[PDB]
Amino acid sequence: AFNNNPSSVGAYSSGTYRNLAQEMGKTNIQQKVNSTFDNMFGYNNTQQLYYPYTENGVYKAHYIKAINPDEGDDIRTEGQSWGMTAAVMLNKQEEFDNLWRFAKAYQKNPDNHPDAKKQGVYAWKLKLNQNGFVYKVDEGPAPDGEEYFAFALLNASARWGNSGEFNYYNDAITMLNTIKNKLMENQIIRFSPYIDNLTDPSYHIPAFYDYFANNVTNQADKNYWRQVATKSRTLLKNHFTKVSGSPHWNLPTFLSRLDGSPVIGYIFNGQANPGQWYEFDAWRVIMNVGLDAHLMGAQAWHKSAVNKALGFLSYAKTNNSKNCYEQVYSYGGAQNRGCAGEGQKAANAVALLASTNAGQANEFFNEFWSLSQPTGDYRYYNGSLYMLAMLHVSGNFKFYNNTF
Ligand SMILES: O[C@@H]1[C@@H](O)[C@H](O)OC[C@H]1O
Repeated sequence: AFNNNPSSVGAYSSGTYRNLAQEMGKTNIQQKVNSTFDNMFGYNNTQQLYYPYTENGVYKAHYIKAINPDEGDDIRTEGQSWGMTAAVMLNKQEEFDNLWRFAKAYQKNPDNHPDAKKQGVYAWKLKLNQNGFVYKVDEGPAPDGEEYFAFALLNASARWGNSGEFNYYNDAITMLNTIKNKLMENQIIRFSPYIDNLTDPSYHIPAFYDYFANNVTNQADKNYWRQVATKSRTLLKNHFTKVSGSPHWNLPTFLSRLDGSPVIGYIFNGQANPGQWYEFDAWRVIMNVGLDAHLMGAQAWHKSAVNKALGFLSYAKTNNSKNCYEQVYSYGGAQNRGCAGEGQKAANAVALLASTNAGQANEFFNEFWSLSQPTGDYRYYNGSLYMLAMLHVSGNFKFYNNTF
């Protein structure tokens, strides 16, 4: 049965990981997780997201392909880092190494870039040119990519050691220093190096920062990352307070100020959507809250955040002519951007690790578990989240500490 009373003590401290799918009475759980990875990482052109990159017939590395029917396929740091994360959780070293080799070679901006703000950060959008060779479309970062890269690299060090192709640990510490030096304002993750007083709630994964703190080897840095963790929980708590009730109706938003206030409308040239939309990034917020509750312990704010967000989505579904909740809301109003897809349902299933409502759990969990693995033209974002959620709901998303 669903555990509707999640522990205040996290799995990171106790070593006890929940298996949500098992709580929900499912069977063949590990087989389903394993086939999800195999199909995402297999050469089937169906669920597949993991593709080789070759130059003049010489194999180089692999990438997570951000398939995109509207704008042309591209390659993103988020997807790359998520794929590495999935690989390390399932002990898939070759896949991990192939993805990391690509990131370090082709996504990383040089340390001597003329713009100091870009030095060592990872260009968020690459493409293959008309001759098949990789190039950077946009050198600016998507900072949760660097967050996941650091996380994944620290875990790779812990599981596999540092005497193979990569010194994962050194690569991870380099990544953490890049985050600190290039991607932080006042210990809050930036949306952009070029804009102050701006964060993206979906980038806040407080438990990652606690894991970073336990995996650095100097006291100042340990304290730094613990403080980032506390400030991240504060930001999320504040954001959830600010989106409660009217006018945001309990869904977190794309962009926020450092006090948690949603950003209203457009604020910069190039911005893809209004700041106050619950959109694709925002989907991940309650997933991250579930993650944090599971790994570091459920507090009242985690439970309220998820219970109210899921409650809104259920209500919104009852007020939808398609009998679905949608992908994009603004001020509690549907924006007609489609019924929830697999990735949104996956994010919401992970959020259940902070839920106290068994009825909600039954519904959101079963809506995820009944899905087939994403295929087709929208599978990048749906399929990447589906993979992560499969790990989270099967007890496979674990923190592996390094030993000093
Ligand atoms: O995310 C959606 C996806 O699940 C679907 O398959 O295609 C339409 C998208 O908007």
